[PDB]
Amino acid sequence: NSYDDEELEELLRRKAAQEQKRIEEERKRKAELESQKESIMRVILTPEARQRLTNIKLVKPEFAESLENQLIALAQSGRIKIPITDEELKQILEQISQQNR
Repeated sequence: NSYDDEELEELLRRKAAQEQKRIEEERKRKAELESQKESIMRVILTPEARQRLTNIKLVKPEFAESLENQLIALAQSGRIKIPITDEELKQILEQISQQNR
C-alpha cells in the first residue's frame, strides 16, 4: 500500500493493541501458574507445613520457590506420603541444612 503517514499511523496503532494483548496474555499465564501452584500446595501440604514454607519464602524466596517445585515433583512421583506434615517438612529442611549448616 502507499505507507503514507495515515497508513503508518494505523499500523502503529495496531502494533500498540497487539503489544498490550501480548502483555495481558503473559500476565494471565503467570497468574494461572501461581494459582495452580497454590492449589497444589493447599492439597499436598498440611496447613502448618504450608505456613512454615510461607515464612521461609518471605526472607528466602528463591530457596522456597525451588523447594516447593521439588515437593510438587516428589508428590508427582510416589516418593513422599501426601499430605506432607510439619514434622516431615522439618526433616526435609534439616537434610537441606546439611549443606554444612
